[PDB]
Amino acid sequence: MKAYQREFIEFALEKQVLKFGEFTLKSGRKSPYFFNAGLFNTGRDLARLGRFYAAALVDSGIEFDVLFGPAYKGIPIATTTAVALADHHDVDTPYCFNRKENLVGSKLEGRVMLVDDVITAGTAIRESMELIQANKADLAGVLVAIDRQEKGKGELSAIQEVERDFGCAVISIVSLTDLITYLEQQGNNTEHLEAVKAYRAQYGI
Amino acid sequence: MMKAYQREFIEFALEKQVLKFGEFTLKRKSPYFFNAGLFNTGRDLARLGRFYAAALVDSGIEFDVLFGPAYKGIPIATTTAVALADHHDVDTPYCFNRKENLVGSKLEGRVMLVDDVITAGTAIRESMELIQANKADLAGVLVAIDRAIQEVERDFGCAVISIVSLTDLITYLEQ
Ligand SMILES: [Cl-]
Repeated sequence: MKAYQREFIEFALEKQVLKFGEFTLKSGRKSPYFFNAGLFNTGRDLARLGRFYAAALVDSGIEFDVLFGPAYKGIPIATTTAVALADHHDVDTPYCFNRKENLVGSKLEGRVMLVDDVITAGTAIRESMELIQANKADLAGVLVAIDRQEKGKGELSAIQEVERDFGCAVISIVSLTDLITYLEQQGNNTEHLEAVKAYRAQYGI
Repeated sequence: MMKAYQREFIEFALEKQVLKFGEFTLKRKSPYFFNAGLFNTGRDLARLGRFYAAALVDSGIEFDVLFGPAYKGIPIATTTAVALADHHDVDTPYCFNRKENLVGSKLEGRVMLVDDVITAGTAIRESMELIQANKADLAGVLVAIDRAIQEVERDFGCAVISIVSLTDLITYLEQ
């Protein structure tokens, strides 16, 4: 995986946004991990998050003319991503978000990149799509923080349903698979820990 | 004289024509106009948080949570928190409301609100009532510009501050 994906995971772990262990999901299943981007709730958590969404966006190479964040959760995420693009990528993108009710910022025109936290059932995307549709712009992509890569009600994932229903690509910072790589790519900790302690014991303090 | 950040903010806000001086009518009259909703690019937003952050640091007001009223306060609070963290090493909990309820960090201690103009009365007062109803205190409200304020200041017991003043705007346009 690339550097930003590794640094995202570590950051999510540091902030307790990502956690491993036993977890009962409010949506049936028992899961081995918990992920809740809502815990990125301070100014430095947001700065970093804008920068990780921005990195993921530039990595995809998808061209977009406006970054749209749906009310309400998409608003801060679009905001910090837009900021990360101006200051760290020298990309000055128009940005837009809606009021529930009607548009703040730029016009919804051309290729629209929707940014949000997660794709649960595709709800926020459906209302937004009706705004894009209405404005005769098209949905070029949706960017979320994590792609869980698991079957839903049927056989397609929640992301795959969004792709089918709206015709856009879904972009994620990271995926279940990255979480496995990350875990599989760890330097046998207790092995090195003991050797480091042993080396210390003989040369320490 | 006005500080560097104050001069730079006026210059910024005038270029984008988001800030205007003249004679305007609100739904009552005003000598200035400012609608942060007119900023339309990420670079605008970037510069915006930095000016709010500079104002907030300069004010020396202590606060535990940065709050943004729906809807315009939300991107303002977000980018202001990003700037605080990035440029001033101040990592502040943030929160905002759904006009619809709260999103972000738990609302506790002293809460500083940020928004574009104070004639954003109804949105700010409600946010303010909502903060209080949640047992947190009000540190103050920071707007981009002012001289309305009197009212909020009387019945909520907190200060209303701004990045710049009407005087600074008029002085700027003289120089
Ligand atoms: Cl608003």
